[PDB]
Amino acid sequence: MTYKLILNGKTLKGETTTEAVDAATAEKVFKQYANDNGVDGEWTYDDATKTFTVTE
Repeated sequence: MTYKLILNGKTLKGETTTEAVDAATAEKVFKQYANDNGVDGEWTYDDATKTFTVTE
């Protein structure tokens, strides 16, 4: 299934998508991806829209 991530960094703003067998895998992929971009904040997930949102 396709999961979408919205990035609301103070200076980093963007969005991206990825394929994952379930949301549990999305947490590891987006979390590592966000870490590689130096993004840390509160993580929220919407099962209805399968969209992960992180706010710094």
